[PDB]
Amino acid sequence: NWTEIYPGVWKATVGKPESYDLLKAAGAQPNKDALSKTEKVSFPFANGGVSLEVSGGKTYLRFPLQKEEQLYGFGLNFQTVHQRGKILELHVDHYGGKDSGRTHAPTPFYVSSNGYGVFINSARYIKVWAGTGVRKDSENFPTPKDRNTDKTWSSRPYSDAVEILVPAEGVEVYVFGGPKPIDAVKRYNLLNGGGYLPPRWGLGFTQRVMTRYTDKDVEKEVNDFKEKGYPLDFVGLEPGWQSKAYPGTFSWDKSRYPDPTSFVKKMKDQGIRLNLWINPYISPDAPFYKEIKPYTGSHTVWLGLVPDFTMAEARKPFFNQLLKDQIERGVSGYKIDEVDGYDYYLWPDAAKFPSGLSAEQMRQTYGLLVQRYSAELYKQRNERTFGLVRASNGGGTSFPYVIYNDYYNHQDFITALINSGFAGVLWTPEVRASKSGEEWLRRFQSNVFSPMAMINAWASGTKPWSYPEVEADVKKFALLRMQMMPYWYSAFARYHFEGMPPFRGMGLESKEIKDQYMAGDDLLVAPMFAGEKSRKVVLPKGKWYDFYTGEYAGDGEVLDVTPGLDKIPVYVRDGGIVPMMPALLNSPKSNQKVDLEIRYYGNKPGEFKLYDDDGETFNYEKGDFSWRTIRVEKDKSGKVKGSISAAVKGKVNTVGKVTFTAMTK
Amino acid sequence: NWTEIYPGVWKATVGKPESYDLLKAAGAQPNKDALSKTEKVSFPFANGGVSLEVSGGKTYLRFPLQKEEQLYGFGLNFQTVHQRGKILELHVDHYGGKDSGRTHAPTPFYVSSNGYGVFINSARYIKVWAGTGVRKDSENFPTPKDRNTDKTWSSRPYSDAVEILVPAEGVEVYVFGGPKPIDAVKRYNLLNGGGYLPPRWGLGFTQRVMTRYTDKDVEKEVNDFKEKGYPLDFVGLEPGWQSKAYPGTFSWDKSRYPDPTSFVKKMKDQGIRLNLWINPYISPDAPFYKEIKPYTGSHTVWLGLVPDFTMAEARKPFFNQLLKDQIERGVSGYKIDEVDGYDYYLWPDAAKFPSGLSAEQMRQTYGLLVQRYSAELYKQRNERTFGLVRASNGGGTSFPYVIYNDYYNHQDFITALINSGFAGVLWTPEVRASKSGEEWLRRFQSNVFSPMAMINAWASGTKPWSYPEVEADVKKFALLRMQMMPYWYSAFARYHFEGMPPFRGMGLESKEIKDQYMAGDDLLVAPMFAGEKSRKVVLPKGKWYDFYTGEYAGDGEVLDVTPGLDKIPVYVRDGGIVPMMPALLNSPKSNQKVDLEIRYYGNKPGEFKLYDDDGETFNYEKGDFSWRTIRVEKDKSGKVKGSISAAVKGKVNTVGKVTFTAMTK
Ligand SMILES: OC[C@H]1O[C@@H](O)[C@H](O)[C@@H](O)[C@H]1O
Ligand SMILES: OC[C@H]1O[C@@H](O)[C@H](O)[C@@H](O)[C@H]1O
Repeated sequence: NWTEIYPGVWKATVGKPESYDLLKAAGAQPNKDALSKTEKVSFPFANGGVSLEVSGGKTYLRFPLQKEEQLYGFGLNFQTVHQRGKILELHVDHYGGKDSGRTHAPTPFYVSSNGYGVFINSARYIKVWAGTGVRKDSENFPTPKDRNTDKTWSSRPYSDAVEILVPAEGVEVYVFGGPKPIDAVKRYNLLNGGGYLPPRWGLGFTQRVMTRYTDKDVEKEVNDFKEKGYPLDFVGLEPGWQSKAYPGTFSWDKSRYPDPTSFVKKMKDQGIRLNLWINPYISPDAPFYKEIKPYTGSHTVWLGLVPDFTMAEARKPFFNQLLKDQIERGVSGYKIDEVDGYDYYLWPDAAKFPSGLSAEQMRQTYGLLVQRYSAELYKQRNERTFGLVRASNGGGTSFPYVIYNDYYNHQDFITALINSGFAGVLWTPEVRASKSGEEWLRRFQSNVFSPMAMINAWASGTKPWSYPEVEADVKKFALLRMQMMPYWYSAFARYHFEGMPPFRGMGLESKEIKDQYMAGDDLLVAPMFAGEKSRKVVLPKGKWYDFYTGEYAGDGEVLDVTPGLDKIPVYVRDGGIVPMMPALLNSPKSNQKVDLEIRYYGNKPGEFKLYDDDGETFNYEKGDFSWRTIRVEKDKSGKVKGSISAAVKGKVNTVGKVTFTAMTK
Repeated sequence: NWTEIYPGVWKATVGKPESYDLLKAAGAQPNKDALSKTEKVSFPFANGGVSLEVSGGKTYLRFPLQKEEQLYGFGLNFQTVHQRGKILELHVDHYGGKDSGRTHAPTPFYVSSNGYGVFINSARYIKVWAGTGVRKDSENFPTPKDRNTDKTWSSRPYSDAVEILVPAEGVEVYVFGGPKPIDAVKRYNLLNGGGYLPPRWGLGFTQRVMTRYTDKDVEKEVNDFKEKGYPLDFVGLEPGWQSKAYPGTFSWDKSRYPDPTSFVKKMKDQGIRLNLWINPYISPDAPFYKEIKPYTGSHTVWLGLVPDFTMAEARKPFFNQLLKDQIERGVSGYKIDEVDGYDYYLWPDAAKFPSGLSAEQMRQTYGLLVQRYSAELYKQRNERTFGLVRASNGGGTSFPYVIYNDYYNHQDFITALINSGFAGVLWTPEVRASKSGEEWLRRFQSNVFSPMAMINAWASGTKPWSYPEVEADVKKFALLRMQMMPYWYSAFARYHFEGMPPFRGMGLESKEIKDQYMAGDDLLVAPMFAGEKSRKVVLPKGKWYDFYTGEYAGDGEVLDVTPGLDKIPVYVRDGGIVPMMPALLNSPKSNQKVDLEIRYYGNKPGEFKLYDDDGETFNYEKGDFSWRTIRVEKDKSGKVKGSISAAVKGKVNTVGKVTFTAMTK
């Protein structure tokens, strides 16, 4: 039976579900308030064809499909966006070069073009046949043909269902109503708690430095950023901050970091936060080793113990060490590495954990656990965090982490960014190295139109200016990222409050689009790749305007575009609005007013909801935030006319002078 | 507890095993007689380290490894021979281009270089970590190192066990003693019933013809073989013999085969047997469709019903039709196609079968079932068969079928032939098409040193002579195949009686050898590949002689060989013997005496056991067979001296005049 638990959200419990699952692993709390405000809509499967069965130790699910229905999701795929006709086993792993279901966030959630979604709340590995099976008792069984004589004989005849096998005696399933595909995604995300509300400093630029950097090396890099006029909010430290790595001590190396408290404070006094690399695997020389040992798995990763983070006895020593030795010195956050795979690095499924949780369910949720309990340390102190994680899953929407990996195909990086929007996670196509200045700038351009603007120089030692043929353009895109901070922050506020993914695929207001994405509500981004002079851009219905010049670009048509090296193709919807702050080098503080230039595109009257609060604490949870409504139009003479709603009494107000600019002459 | 059930064979039952498994699926009967004659040997795991555990619904197995122990097996792999350090999920499938465990015969049997083997008797998909897991409580846990400072830090530290996960509440495990790796393989094979004893006609040449051939077309091809002087024993008919294919009617097409009884008889009267392509998927127009329908799975393959061959009610209509419409007309055997995969063609694991058998266990054993019940039809009539099958598994050693596939990488074809010897199945690297005459001859050369000498022209329409630059050499290798018939037949007799795989890897009397194999007891085959002028050949200790000239080649060393296009590198052990019959075009009948030239290589006194019987019935089961012992030496003057043991009273005797030839001048 399907219990309508929120508007457009239904829940069925099939058989006897396991006591551990994805939502429970994450400790994911629904945002009831936001959910209650969504439209009531009808059950998406109104005409039967749904079958939920327990048998032979497993749970068999079947959901119907109509002809010309297309599917999206099944997690963080890198080479496919359309999922109908695919066969997958959803299984946490480092991405392996093919979309098989093995990936960093193999979210068991899919979305239909008909405007609904389905989430399977199991922490097991899950098999999916997304319209490949052909059933003899199907209402749509194609007529059998003779391959010997009939030219129309087809190797892939019509399949009318999504079939899913969960290896357990039952499962919780959730179905999400529409009417549009994005509505289903938003409800799914809100069931997960909505997206995290990042700190403003998390949307600034981050530089990760080489593994071997000393505190002195870091101080110098910071000084070079300032001297050269490049923005920077947080520096990423790689494994050499620890006295041992692989496996880890979780303590500052005495030689590379003699005085941690002093170093963390100096960087902070200069506006620079720190984010620390960890993997969660415990060295014998870690100060809590003996205490944690009984609460660790049978198998090690890089010879380090694997904590069973489902046990308080493992959590307390691990997270206490992070709290006391780093967070309390001022460390802003973490990069939770290598909680994904490969199978030959992580523990095998044959491993045993002291809680009794299967190693399979541990593999599926390890990332979720480390995100969960690390984030909680920051929430307890009324401070936001923002960091990186190499694995996540269903249940992880609300965590303050962005996914990254060691793969590097640029096209595929963009495709993953698209799919991140169907998967309830954030993904950054990071910049590390490049053969050429061209590739370096192309990668930097797409990166600044993503959740996290980052160069990860852990091995490369690169900086934004390392490629001199393109350094001036790289600088421009770095400063653009800062200038766009109010646009991104408002987008992330929609992620938190309404569950709206800030980066997502097209047609989420015919053929597969793998290389364009929406970035916030107003911008269509169409990246260039190295070696290309031009590309096609498919524009949805409605008028679009050039992001740079403001000129009319097109409407419901395909463009051939030759942008030059200095531009990433970006197009703004009619009436679209991008609030721009000044090109600050550091994110603004909560007590700081910032002027805004409201760049308004096209001729349709536009409306933007600018989010404002202190940008660093959880005070917004008590209602200390505002949405400032901005409206812009051209008057009868063609001159820009704009308004902003008034600041609200008693609320934080960081909006300075506001000027309006009609970008379309 | 380990019950020693035969000499060098032990059985443990862990937990509660499933009532269906591989041995039961195959109906595999042990050859007690042959097994009782093997040496008693000690239990291979004498020092502990074995763990058999049931937990969380699954069976966890761990077997210890010593340092420098190497592993072989885990089924029919195409790119790897050494299996230590590999991670696999054993899963029946068409080979996918990588050794992941997905393959045609994913036999859950492995062999150690220390001289033992292990077989996991489950029809589930099975996970294997062959010395990749590193356990914290291991006796051999490497010392944790610091990757920040230590150059010796290793990403793959020492693992001391094979770990296997079976998804069931228990399992039967079998362990096989040594002392040598081949001894373990032989016992495994004998537990399965030994290899099938093929008919002599099955070791002749087979031509499969284009799908669209009519009976007239086949008659003509047969006449061309005879006219051109090429050998032929059986012709393969492809899907057009059926009135419908994909899915199938299992009845002769009225238009292409008007008079089946007459056609089958004409071909037979000319010495030519027929082997018929089937897949087991049922057309609505098949004459037994209505009867079988309730005993078929929920899902179809190419819109054909999938019989549950575990039910007598499915077996009877299916196999009765084959019996009455084909076997009783004289059809010699079948090619059981497309019982492997891919996942998007075969039924999904979510399918349901009317017997209640999981679709997983069905996938794992479907090939075994169709081999089993088809072979039985022939045994009931006291006639041997020999054919082809695209899937098999543990339990399938005794079946009269050779595996083939639609992959075509030549190197990998040879590697699969090597691995076939560790996997309890036969594999043929078939010939279909080639870009060049060179490739065509190279492929033909390796093929005639394999279980089945075959061109499969189902799509290509090729014949042995299709490439005129190499046609004379192709002919020579075809006639060689016939001349070598007594050598091959004796090798296959060892397969049946002693479990000795007729094709196998090296070191089965340091580094991985993927491109050489032993063919019978005496011949080391080292194939050339197209584009190569020369290759290395690693010779084991002991003297070796050139197969063609008889000259000394080497001893415990590596050769660089430039054979020419007209030769496949083959080397004969010291004292090795190849009995040669004449270059007949058709296999000899049971009532026929055949002269033999005994080609003796080197100088060590040699001994060969020539197997002899009627070559077509199961009378050998009643004791109507003989082993004729042949001994050859050079006398003090350097002249060949040979003997053959006397024919046995009352037994079939096909040996004619016997002459001896010392190949090494
Ligand atoms: O060794 C440090 C590196 O470790 C990798 O696992 C990670 O993906 C890299 O981004 C970097 O952190
Ligand atoms: O359609 C006929 C063909 O079918 C394939 O599945 C098979 O591998 C080929 O060898 C040939 O039999």
